[PDB]
Amino acid sequence: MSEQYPVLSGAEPFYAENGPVGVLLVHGFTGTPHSMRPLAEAYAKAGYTVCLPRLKGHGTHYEDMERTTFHDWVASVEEGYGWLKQRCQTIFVTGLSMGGTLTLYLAEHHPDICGIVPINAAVDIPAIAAGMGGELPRYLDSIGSDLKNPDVKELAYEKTPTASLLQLARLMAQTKAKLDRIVCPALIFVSDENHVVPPGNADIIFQGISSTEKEIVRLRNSYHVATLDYDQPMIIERSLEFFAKHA
Ligand SMILES: CCCCCCCCCCCC(=O)OC[C@H](O)CO
Repeated sequence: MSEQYPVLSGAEPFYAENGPVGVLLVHGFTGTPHSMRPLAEAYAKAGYTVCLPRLKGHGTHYEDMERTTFHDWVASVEEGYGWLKQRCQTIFVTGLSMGGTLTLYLAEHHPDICGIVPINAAVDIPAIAAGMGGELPRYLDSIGSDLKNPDVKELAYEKTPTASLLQLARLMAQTKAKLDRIVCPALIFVSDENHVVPPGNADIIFQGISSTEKEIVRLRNSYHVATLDYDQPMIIERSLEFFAKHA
């Protein structure tokens, strides 16, 4: 399958060829590279080779998204991973929300990942589970992003295909079940206040992985879309320190 709608302005992937250490940045469910771009540029400015891919069916139209499965999103991250492998001796992976879910997934299936930085990664959202409750419409209306800062507009679909929620749940289930395969260092960000993903998820992740070096930083001035919120500078700074520590 291939997207039927054109890529939208602002949703372009971002690539930067610099040093031998690479960072893969993964955006979230219904989102676009916009949400991860400031992190990618800061890392690029710091001298890192950077890959920020666009997930299949994202940044085009939600009908494209509707036609995808989580295998497609996984494939989009792998292409980015593969792109960095051609260029880098050392690879870190970071991601927001489902990007974090994809970050964990990637660490579960590659042995050569140097470290991961999941940010509000999703592994258990019981509400999504609803068994499947009653019959939901085909598309759920988005009512805006979970952000503390009101003057940020995040680039994301205005509707969510309910068919994709099932895809999300499965990605989460398989990622959660195989957490013990992650052995690389982990820097885990979690928002104290989060209206999307239960913040007890960070703990499931912290406990589930086999990593010998793992930490949690609780963000106290951000909601769910933390990468664009007030704690962005800390996320960027603390991440850079992680990369240098483990290079
Ligand atoms: C009946 C279902 C209600 C709950 C809907 C679940 C939505 C969770 C989406 C996961 C988040 C995502 O991966 O990225 C977050 C995105 O940037 C939000 O703007």
